[PDB]
Amino acid sequence: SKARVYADVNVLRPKEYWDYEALTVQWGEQDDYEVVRKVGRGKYSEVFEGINVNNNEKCIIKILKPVKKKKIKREIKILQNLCGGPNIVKLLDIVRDQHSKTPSLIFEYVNNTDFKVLYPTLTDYDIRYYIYELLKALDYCHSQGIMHRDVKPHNVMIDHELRKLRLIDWGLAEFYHPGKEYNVRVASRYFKGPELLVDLQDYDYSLDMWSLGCMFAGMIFRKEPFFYGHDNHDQLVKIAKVLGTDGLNVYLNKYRIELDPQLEALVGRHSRKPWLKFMNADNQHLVSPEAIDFLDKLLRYDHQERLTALEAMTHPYFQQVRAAE
Ligand SMILES: N#C/C(=C\c1ccc(O)c(O)c1)C(N)=O
Repeated sequence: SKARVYADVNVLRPKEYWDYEALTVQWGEQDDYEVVRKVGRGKYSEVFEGINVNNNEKCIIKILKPVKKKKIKREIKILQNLCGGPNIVKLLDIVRDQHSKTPSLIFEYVNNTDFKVLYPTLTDYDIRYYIYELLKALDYCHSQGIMHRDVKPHNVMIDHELRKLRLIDWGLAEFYHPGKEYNVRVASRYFKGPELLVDLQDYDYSLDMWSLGCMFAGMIFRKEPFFYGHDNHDQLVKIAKVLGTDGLNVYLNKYRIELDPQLEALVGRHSRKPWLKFMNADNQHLVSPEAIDFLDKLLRYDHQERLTALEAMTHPYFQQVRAAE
């Protein structure tokens, strides 16, 4: 399998563009930035609202938990490549504590409203608009040869007053190289594509479009997360209990993957459930024919059949957002 778009971006650029192991970091000044308050955390980082002591402007201090130096240069190299891209978080500086050489990444600050509080607030138009702003970031980073591999609401910062969106936490992002077999232990479980759950390792940018579809279904159906598996086997069962197992079988046969017998028995056999079966009084105002048609074209087993980010942006679901632009 091979990406249908942007497959050659890294082939044609000089090796220094994608050769992140060879990057040499020019370290800033650790004392330029002071922690104000903790803002977030994850397996690999703690994140703080900071202040730039020179201009007194806010910033984000991302202190990286101890990991292999490779993962560090990878995130830095990707952030440098994407800086200036539409709705990509801007890496401002890189610093380290002198005694322990623990590195910190400095970013612009987004006055985010956490999605668990923000999303139930959003109007139908607001959903269209913010998903459109996210699509801009994905099309750009795909066009620059990079897969984010961790799309989820936790990684989309939104200042709802300024209507500003940033795609954050590029610590799992990776360069796309046609034919390369990647680690399927990426993304967060509820947003892993089927390709990750059946150990199809030569995936591509289209993985991010499944994750986006999961996010989007969660928003319009107000079912968060939309596919709620307990572990990685269960997560595929939950998908197959919606898309149907017939579609799963042709996917597996087309890319010549056999499921593990334990996983195969767990999936069983299920007919496809139409998207309207998730509508209720609460989400009804958000579930129009165009939203459904758009969601249907993201959540396909076959990663080659899903919309690209560029195609998604032209879907008639977004026509009113494009017209405002
Ligand atoms: N949280 C948070 C925020 C920013 C951020 C920026 C880059 C990252 O890699 C990251 O994990 C977080 C924020 N509210 O602006």
